[PDB]
Amino acid sequence: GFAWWGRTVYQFRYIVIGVMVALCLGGGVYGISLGNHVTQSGFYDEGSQSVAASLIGDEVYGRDRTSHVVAILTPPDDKKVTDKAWQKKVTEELDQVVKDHEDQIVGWVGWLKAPDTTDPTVSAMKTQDLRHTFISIPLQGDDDDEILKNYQVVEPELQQVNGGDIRLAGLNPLASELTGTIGEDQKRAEVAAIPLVAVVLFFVFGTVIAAALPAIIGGLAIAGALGIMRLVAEFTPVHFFAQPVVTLIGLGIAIDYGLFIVSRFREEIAEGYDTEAAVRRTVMTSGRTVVFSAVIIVASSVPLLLFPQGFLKSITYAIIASVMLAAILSITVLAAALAILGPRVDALGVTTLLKIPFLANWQFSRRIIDWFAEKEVERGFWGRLVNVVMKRPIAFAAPILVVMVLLIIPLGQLSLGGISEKYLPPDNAVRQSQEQFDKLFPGFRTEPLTLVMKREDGEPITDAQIADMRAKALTVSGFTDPDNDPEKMWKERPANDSGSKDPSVRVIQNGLENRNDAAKKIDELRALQPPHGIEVFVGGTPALEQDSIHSLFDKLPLMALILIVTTTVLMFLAFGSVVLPIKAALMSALTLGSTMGILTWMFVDGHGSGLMNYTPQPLMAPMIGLIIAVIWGLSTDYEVFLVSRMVEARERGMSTAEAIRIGTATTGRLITGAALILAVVAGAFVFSDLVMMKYLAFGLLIALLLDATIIRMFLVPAVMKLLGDDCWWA
Repeated sequence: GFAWWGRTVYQFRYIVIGVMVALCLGGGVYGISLGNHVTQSGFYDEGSQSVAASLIGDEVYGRDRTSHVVAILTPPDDKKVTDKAWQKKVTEELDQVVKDHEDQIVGWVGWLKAPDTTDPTVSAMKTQDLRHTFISIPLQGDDDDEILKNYQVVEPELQQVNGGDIRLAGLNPLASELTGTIGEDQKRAEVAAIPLVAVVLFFVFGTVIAAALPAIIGGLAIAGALGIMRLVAEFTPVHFFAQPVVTLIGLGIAIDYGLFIVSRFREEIAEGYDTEAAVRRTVMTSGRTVVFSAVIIVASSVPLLLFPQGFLKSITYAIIASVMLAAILSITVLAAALAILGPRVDALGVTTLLKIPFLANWQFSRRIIDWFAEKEVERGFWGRLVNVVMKRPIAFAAPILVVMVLLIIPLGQLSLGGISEKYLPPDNAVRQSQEQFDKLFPGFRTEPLTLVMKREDGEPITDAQIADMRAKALTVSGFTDPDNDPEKMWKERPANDSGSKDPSVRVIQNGLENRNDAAKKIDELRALQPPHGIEVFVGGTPALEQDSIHSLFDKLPLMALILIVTTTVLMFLAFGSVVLPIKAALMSALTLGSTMGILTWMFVDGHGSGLMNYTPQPLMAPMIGLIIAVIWGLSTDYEVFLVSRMVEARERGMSTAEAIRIGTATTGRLITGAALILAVVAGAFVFSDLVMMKYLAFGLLIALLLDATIIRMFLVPAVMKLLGDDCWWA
């Protein structure tokens, strides 16, 4: 089926190149503005009890705007916060800030607003030492994203208050820096990865245009990918991890596909074949493998769509778009470019690249100046290594199997959590600011559980109903009691001007003694029998996080079942055998287990955390669901890449041992190069202030290391020999 497309693309090489390069450039230009139309509210399962409770609370009593941005004020020259001159100056500055921006900021409320008020809650807003204070500045906006945009707009003028001695913390600053880490990571990649991947390509292909064709495609892929995501942003909301996911996964896999296609074309040319025959054979043999690998990634990433998390759905869209576009490019535009170039693809150097490139795209300047700066043995090595491995297959498989099984032990200690300030390095400015806020003013940052009571009849809720609901709530123990009195716990939520005072809805709330035990208390609050005609929901940040974790756990078995079944069926269709898919699934599962074990060993147990200056905190719910699919898809990708040559060798009429040796020897350098490229682009994101990005990048590069050294150098050939001729049992 691919022979027809090879003939067509050779026949219409110029037209396809022009059409698809124009499409990719247009998509990249469209996606340039993807940062403005990207949301950050996909971290929780939708349509659950907790989210329904939060929505009802927001609708009735309005949003809690007091914790948007909190500004800590420290008087200069060790002056007391009660100084009249300092108070007057800071009040005037804050009033000027508020009046300058009447849209971004609702206002500022705090002790400085009324220093003479005898309100214990407000009086607690200033430290006992009278050396610090803080103010709350609610922001306008009916959506979290719009509030974040307002905060970003008003931040530069807000930081100048008190002569710069102001510490902005809370929710909005944390979200702003969490989003800014994405830009920091993208810039770090743009600066560091491209020169190193270019150097790797130079090593694979020596100072030739073939060394640049893959990277170009990579660029185009992500460019076009971004456009698609921008388009997807007009249909459904997307999360701010779509951009990093594209720039990492799509870039790496697109460069890998381009490397494989170019290597196959060069091999065909060296063997002796017309450019038309060369392109036809590299799209039938290597192009088919690339397409099947992309389809395997798509089938391994779609099961993430089952999870209700919008973050997982957005990353699934990003992965699908990037992979599909990378495969489409590698087959059509890369093949047509190779057809146009002809045998001189490996002869000429940077000539056509410098003739007339497209300014301001992928930093092509980077690669071209990198080549400017940088003005068979592998086959034999691989053959001898695999021959030695096959000479003693069991002796090499057993130690690897046992060590990988051992690496899975720490996964038993995995713990899951939610968003927090711990997702930034300990030296981060606003993380330290919020920690100082908590230390100076403990108890002002709370995440209480909320009981939302609603009447189906619409009648106002009687006092007796709230009274006995509070009593039954006290029946459950394990809630904060700072005042040590049951009479005045489970207080009603503060009522803001925004929202409608619906008498049929009443929300009470109270903090939890320990967050870890929340999972039980939630259930104890839900199993609690509500009044006759009142429906009750349990909400709040602990409730949302626990519900997301529970939904992820509930859907994980089905997700894994679908993942295994789809990947095995796809490999059966591709290879045509029945047992190779089984062994590939087993190898992917083992690699995933080892990677998750190592990730839990370092990130959770805090082993090696000092090197990358991140605090050890439990993982977050959707991250494990995402990393499982990513690792499985990538390990299956490399398994298919390694086994495509073996299956082609067997179809060429040679023994199983000879076929596997030939395949591994031929694909050794290509696999090593692809692994190096993806490891480099992942390491570009490893040194990231976002601990979620650290999670994903470390997991990906650990999968790279395992599947590139242990799985393939020693383990896979041994297992193939042990299976013997039964590998082709179909």
